[PDB]
Amino acid sequence: STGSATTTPIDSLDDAYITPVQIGTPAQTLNLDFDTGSSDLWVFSSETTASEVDGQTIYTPSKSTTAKLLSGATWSISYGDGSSSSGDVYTDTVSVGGLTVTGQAVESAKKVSSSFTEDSTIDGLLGLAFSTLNTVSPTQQKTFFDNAKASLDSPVFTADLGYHAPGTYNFGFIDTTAYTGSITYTAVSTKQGFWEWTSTGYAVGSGTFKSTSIDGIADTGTTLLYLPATVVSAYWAQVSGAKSSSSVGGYVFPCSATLPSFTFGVGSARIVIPGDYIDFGPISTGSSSCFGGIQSSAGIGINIFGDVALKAAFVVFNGATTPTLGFASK
Repeated sequence: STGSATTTPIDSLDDAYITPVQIGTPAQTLNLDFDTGSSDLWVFSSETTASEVDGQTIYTPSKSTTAKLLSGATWSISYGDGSSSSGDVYTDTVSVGGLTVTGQAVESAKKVSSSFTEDSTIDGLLGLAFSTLNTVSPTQQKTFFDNAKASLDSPVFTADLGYHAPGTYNFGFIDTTAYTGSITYTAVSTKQGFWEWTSTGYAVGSGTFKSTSIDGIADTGTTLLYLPATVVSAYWAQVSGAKSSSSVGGYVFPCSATLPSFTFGVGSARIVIPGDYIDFGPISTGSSSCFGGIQSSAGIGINIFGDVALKAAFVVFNGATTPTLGFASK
């Protein structure tokens, strides 16, 4: 089997991407944030505290003929941005882009933190990291990808995020029309439960390439590119008037600037992030200070190749018995 679904930015800055997911019988369509940095499929639901719901579409298990309470199971998750959610669990039929899994754990939120309530466009998360990070207790549950894998034509999924435009998630096949040149594959460590890999270095604009190992995760659920402070200082030193602002919470630059590109290595290959991708616009409405898309990973404890980096590439998440990542230009 295969599946193919379009993913759409939630706003004009590509702060996140939503993908429609069918849950239950008859289908309830929810728009979920597909997150390669986490392993829980959780939704806004009929069980969510009413004061914590503000415009989201909810899953109502009582209306699904295929829903079953996973008796005694609970979940609770905390993300890198300080957000959180928790609740109980149902099993139900879940379909993404025509690919169906029966008996998927659907984690129904009883509580969500303020950032989820305030984002009316995200109805929940669909985790695509390794199932070893799933938070269901006392019986850990499998991701949608892990449950689908055996049925797929090839044990892979691909992320093809758009810059200020829709893109695609495919399951079970690699669309050879979606990228240019060849795919370069690179080794993955699953020791922390992430799609963790080692970039071979970077360049700033037209500058020389610096060969240096940068361990990090491929994370579709993180907006920005978070890299070591050395690398990030080298990038922003090329933008007149750019600075790190403790008040704002990262590097800002004058909105009059033209930003340089940023190149990262994948083995002997190179992915170029255009400068425009690194512009996250005014820090507040009307400000002439703009927020940068490349930020320091210092204090976060891991480098993160988030959407700013991934949307420059066609990315293959190869879940064969030895997992690998693939990157192509597009």
